[PDB]
Amino acid sequence: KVQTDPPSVPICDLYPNGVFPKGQECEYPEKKALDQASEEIWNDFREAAEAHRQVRKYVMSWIKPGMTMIEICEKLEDCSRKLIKENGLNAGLAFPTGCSLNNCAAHYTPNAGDTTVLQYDDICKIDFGTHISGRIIDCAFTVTFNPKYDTLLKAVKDATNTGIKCAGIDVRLCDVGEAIQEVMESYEVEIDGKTYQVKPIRNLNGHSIGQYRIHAGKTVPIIKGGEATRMEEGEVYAIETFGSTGKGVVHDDMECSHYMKNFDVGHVPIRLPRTKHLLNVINENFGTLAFCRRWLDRLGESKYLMALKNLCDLGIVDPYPPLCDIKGSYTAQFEHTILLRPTCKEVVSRGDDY
Ligand SMILES: *C[C@@]1(O)CC[C@@H](OC(=O)/C=C/C=C/C=C/C=C/C(=O)O)[C@@H](OC)[C@@H]1[C@@]1(C)O[C@@H]1CC=C(C)C
Ligand SMILES: [Co+2]
Ligand SMILES: [Co+2]
Repeated sequence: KVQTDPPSVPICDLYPNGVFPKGQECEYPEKKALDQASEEIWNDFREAAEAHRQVRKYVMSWIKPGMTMIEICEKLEDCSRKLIKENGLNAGLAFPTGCSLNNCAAHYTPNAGDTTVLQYDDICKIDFGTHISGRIIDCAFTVTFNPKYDTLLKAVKDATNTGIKCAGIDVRLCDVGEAIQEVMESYEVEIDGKTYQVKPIRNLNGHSIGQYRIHAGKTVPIIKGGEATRMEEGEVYAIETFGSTGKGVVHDDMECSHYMKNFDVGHVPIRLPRTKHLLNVINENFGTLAFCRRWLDRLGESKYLMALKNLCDLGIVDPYPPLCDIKGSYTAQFEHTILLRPTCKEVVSRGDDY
């Protein structure tokens, strides 16, 4: 019908003819046959993007200090499952809800028992994904409550918009990175009496996206010096930028919560019973999409952590631990998914919020 208060109507019931809203369409830096031939694919990305837009609006209305990180992720994911109309691997969540705090830039979500509470001075990166038929939206924004971080957030938002504007068919990936760094490094911020020039986090990257494949193998650098590989017609990219007051480099840190089957590993016969059962659970529920330990718990799984280690040591699954700059530093992120269509560039996850 029309969407409800706390949103509860699936996006497919809001648009009954199966035609979903376009995102921001941009001339490259006009009605092809080739573009129209892939219309069912662009449409699937747009259904996933509208879910993402409606979920994040809802999240911005209630996220507050005092909530636990588990409470925040569970409330967000509940809404996302409802609006995407979760249906096995045909529609659902593409990857776990990131809510990385402070010096941590990516790949933290709480595991069971985590008592972390969101604080007034925290800078929290909300990064979550939706998909229809494997067509994935990766889009992320930063949440703050103290106005002291406003210029750091504006620097990163401007750098992400700069990378989105530079992107195009036949554009060299190294040129997008050099562009993003020049804008991000034009910002200086002052936080609690200390001044900083904002630094891109040089070992974090954007990435191409493939069907059921969050990282399809091409990386989008956010500093100069990368590869001159060109972007191609038909590719889809997550253009993401990260900025920091610290060293501008991340390392692995904290407990791991995010995992994903290696895309190129084939069928592996396993006899160990608990390891075989967990691999079957992952193949049925996630396939090649990323998952977290809270999502195994929700399925009624327990006593799985050694079976999960076994699958990692066999190379069937890869762990993706949180990625953090040095203690005391502040990091921020903004990201959109773009489609490199034959007739135009589409920023499919653009909203009136960012
Ligand atoms: C999750 C994510 O999208 C985050 C941003 C991208 O990550 C990276 O660029 C990874 C760099 C890691 C560097 C580690 C250095 C360690 C040094 C040390 O410990 O000494 C992005 O990848 C381009 C990444 C992702 C897409 O690849 C992940 C798959 C997605 C999941 C798990 C949700
Ligand atoms: Co992301
Ligand atoms: Co991403």
